[PDB]
Amino acid sequence: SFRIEYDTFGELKVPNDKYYGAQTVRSTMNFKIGGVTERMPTPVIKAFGILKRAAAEVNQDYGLDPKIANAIMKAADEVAEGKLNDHFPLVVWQTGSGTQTNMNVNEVISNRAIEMLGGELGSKIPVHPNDHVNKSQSSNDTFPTAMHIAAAIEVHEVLLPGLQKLHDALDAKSKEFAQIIKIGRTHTQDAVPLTLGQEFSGYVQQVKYAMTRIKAAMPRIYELAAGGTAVGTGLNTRIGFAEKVAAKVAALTGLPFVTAPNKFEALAAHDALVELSGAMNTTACSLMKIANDIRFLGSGPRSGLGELILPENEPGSSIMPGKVNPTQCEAMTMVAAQVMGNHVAVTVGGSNGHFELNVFKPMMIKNVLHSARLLGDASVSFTENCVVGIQANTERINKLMNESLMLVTALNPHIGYDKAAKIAKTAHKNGSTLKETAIELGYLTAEQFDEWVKPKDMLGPK
Repeated sequence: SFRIEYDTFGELKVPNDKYYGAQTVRSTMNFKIGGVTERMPTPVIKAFGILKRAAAEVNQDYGLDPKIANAIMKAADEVAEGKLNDHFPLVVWQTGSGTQTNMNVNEVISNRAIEMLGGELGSKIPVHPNDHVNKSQSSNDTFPTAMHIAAAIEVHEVLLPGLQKLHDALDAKSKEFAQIIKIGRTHTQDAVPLTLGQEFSGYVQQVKYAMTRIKAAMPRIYELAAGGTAVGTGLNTRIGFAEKVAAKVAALTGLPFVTAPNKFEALAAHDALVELSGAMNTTACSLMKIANDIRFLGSGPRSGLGELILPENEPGSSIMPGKVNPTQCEAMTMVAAQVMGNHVAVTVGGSNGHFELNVFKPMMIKNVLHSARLLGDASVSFTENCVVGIQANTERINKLMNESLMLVTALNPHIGYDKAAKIAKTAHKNGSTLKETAIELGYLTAEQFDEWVKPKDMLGPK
């Protein structure tokens, strides 16, 4: 149930049902770090299929046999569509250039193309992993290209649409809560009123600005290293390959990829990934604040803040009515913490390039893709399983507005500062309301209190 292949170090058993070859088996033997959960992220694998599909078509310009190119293109399409994920067993913790994964991409695409052509698996005929599938490319400029394709597609498909959905649901709730006045909190102390809508509109703005920040990190991610070859000069590739492969990847993906203007900058560093991680890191801070607020605003039922009633998506206890754990807030704030740690990992790698090549590439793109997927998915989950079903506990909020000591300043132009203060002090001492106290002190009538103390008039400048 295995075939025998060879590398210059010896013979290796390759399972008959696997499209990878000797280079990949050897790689598995030498990089056993962390297990299966540490396998190279699927979006990197798919991005490699896109790049190899692109290169094969372009290389027809540079002597690649059209019949061989087309089988390569078809096989690379299968990789890009996620039909061959089981033929990539290598972990992130390999070489820092991601060379093993490039070799394994080349082998899988070679062997599947060979199969399509009716050839023998493991024979390198008629499709050679290096000479055909890796034609005009280098170990050093392929993985970086795969990283950026992967990141851009993830931001485009997962991260940004997730945040947009969250934005829209937060905005919708903002409008729904536009007339519900509650007591502000500063330093967590009671403070002057604001609407739930105003408070939520802050969250909306943060998510809005988060999307702008992420978008602003994308132009440098669209720059591709393909064509720099070994050290940046483009030695051993062809004139035109850099520009054509970028345009081809752009046509296949519909994203505006271009070749990096400076290939030395593109190979020796991944500052673009650091900046993209940076924008996600800010996004995590916004989302930590939005989810934690909502967590606390939904606390109760009676020893908390109790402003919000959160959807209950999973069974509680009938003898515990009103008690609902803010589960999605917890998922979201945990993601937020992860992103911040991922950002430090990304940063340490990005800072440690040496001369012509940064060799921390797999760990950098892992952490960027991890953060982008978590943020996107959590946004969608948080939206659908919490935000959209949020209701205001208007009964409890109205009660707490009436029990507040904050509104007492509304009395000042009518009874003066000292009578207003004495009302607040006495209410504070007796555990009664401003109105009850103000009446008992004979300072005003109930009818006067209602006319003079209007929360709706305490929501803006004059």
